[PDB]
Amino acid sequence: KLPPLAPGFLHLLQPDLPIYLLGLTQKFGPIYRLHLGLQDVVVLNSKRTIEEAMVKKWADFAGRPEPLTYKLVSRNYPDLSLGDYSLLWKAHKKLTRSALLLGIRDSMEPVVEQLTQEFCERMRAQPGTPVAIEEEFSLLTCSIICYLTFGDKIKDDNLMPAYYKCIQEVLKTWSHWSIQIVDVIPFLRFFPNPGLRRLKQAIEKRDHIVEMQLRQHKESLVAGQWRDMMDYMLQGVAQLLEGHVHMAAVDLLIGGTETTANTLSWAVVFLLHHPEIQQRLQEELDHELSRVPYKDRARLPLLNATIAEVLRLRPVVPLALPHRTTRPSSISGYDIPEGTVIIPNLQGAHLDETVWERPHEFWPDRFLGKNSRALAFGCGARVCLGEPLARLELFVVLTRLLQAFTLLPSGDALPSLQPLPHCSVILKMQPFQVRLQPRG
Ligand code: HEM
Ligand SMILES: CC(=O)[C@H]1CC[C@H]2[C@@H]3CCC4=CC(=O)CC[C@]4(C)[C@H]3CC[C@]12C
Repeated sequence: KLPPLAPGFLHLLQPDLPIYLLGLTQKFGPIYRLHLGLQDVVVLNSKRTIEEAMVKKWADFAGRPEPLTYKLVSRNYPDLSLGDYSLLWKAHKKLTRSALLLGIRDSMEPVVEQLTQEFCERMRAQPGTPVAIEEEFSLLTCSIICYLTFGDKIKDDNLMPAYYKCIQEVLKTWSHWSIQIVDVIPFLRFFPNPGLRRLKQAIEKRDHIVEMQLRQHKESLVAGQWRDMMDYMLQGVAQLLEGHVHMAAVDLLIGGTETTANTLSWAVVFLLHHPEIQQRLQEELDHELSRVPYKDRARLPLLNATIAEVLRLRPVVPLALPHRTTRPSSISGYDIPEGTVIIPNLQGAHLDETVWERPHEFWPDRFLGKNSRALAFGCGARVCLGEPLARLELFVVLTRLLQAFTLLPSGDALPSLQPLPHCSVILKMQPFQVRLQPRG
């Protein structure tokens, strides 16, 4: 007995897809089948069902599907984030996980704190002027992941301009409806598509960039020493090959910029709507205090509760990434065949009233480590690779923003909390501007 099948196609065209999927749980329960595109796919809409699949049945769902764009972005192969579950993939992830956790065990804090301070200095240029803060956070987060992957040469040969441009374009093209439409309806591959040709030209570099940096790290590399994440990964390689390192850097770079930047932007808009919270956060910092290190963190309980709420209420990767069943299994008492694609609806799951009371409301006080955790980063074998670095950025950036600045609306009106309807992969807010006034 398979999970119940909701009628229709293509439910993709629904305005707020994760919220549309949540609405279907009323009639069909937390777990059901439906036609996303032309394909039959099962969707999970509660923490209990997601954790049963990903945490309890670890290996059973761990896999990835392989539609055309997965192949197109890694022709030379082989990707981590889109790679299927295998023994070699596990070794792949283990290694890059070690580069983030041990390779930059030190550095990770100082590099983050140095670049956010440059960001704050850059914001002091023209106080009380309308700022495109989306683009500013994007430059900050991209800089951070670049410096940690590639090292000193980035602003030294002054490479952030070109690297930012490239990284932005790669994700911009891939996540567009053209390109993504070939994945859901395979036969449109033979159709003419401006988008695919734009994507191929955007893969050449990123590949030129990552390869140039790969070879530059290989010369000047000292065995036993590591200045960045690439130095680390190169020395754990040569069945894991340098091609694994290449794609691992790509996954770090693209996975690490727009995700943390949009989460930061979400926190901003939420803060703007709740001057009650911003003030309470300004009062908390001024009592600990000249930076408040990540080591402390617990000394600011409402800030961690606020961060957790933004992650809970606006998870930047709302439908995670698609999972593929590796062997015949079950979720919630229903038979789940091998090869079946699974969508963990993370945004919908966080909106469960049974787990979180008054669920559509922004309420940091709810987390004052108080009961029941969200999963903006997912869970199980496919957990976000960059979570530890992500949570550090959110702490350091917002902690250094709230002291030294007061967030004010750009216009006389408030910027909408409503995320734009046709989102692919990343949950983006409507383009807004902010006013930063010194002393907060
Ligand atoms: C707060 C910001 C972030 C959020 C909410 C987030 C969320 C996620 C989610 C939901 C997944 C997929 C989980 C699944 O498939 O079940 C994921 C995967 C991934 N994220 Fe993130 N992420 C963030 C920041 C980052 C950063 C900073 C990096 C790298 C420096 C990164 C790199 C990755 C990679 C490489 C994967 C794929 C891992 C795999 O397939 O096993 N992310 N992220
Ligand atoms: C979680 C997330 O949004 C990130 C993490 C890894 C990222 C992917 C890494 C591999 C990749 C390479 C490309 O050239 C196109 C975009 C993609 C397909 C990336 C899109 C965004 C992803 C899916």
